[PDB]
Amino acid sequence: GPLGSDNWLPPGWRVEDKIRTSGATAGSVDKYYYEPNTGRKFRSRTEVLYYLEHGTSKRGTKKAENTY
Repeated sequence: GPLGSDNWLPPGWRVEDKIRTSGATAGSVDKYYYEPNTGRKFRSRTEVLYYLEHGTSKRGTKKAENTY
């Protein structure tokens, strides 16, 4: 039966299996989440949860001006 890892992700959300690209500690497995709504993808559920919470990426800046 299904693992239930994406038991939270709806039909709209898609999950893809991706094996670790590392080598020293590689050998694991990490699934990704793709959102057809905006075509956004996530590597970990935590990232998806954060996006869903804000209801959008809302990516901005918070670094100092760093200008003379």
